[PDB]
Amino acid sequence: NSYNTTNRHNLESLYKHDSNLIEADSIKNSPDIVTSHMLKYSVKNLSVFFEKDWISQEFKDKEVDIYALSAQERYEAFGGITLTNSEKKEIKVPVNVWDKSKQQPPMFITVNKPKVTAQEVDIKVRKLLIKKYDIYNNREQKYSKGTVTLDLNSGKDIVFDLYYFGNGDFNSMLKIYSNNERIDSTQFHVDVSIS
Repeated sequence: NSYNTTNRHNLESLYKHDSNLIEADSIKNSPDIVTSHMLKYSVKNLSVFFEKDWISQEFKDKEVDIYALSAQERYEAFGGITLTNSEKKEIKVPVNVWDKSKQQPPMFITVNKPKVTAQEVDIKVRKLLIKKYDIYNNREQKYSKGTVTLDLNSGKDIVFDLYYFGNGDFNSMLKIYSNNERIDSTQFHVDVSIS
């Protein structure tokens, strides 16, 4: 179940420690020989994998911003790439937490990219829930069910299960971001439900 101590401990470690996070700005890829589903960066060697073959052609040789979680293979990330942008103006994405039926005070996370990946949003939200609610705690294990829903104004929701452990490995838990899906920073808000 979602009470498996190791999976809760791994899922937490991945999202809790910044040592697992790769955040680089205005970086360009290495002119190496790669497949149709990847790109290589020098941030440590990074293999950024994408779901479809056309997603990489978009960033090839262009300066991009990276914000993705990684796992030692040296390292491999899934998506987390957006073309660089000068407009680094702060944006407060509204986060609405429902802690055990109870509505909580208005909370926010910040992004300074006009377009941010679904992954960057998820990561920042989980760091928030880990710190305030300690949703992956293995001592008391008060939480075991939860979701992170990005409610877009375009009539579409992007949901993340807070307790998806994949097959147990970091790459399995991160492959969910392979779509390198992006969204307009001021055109959505976040709804979190933890119980």
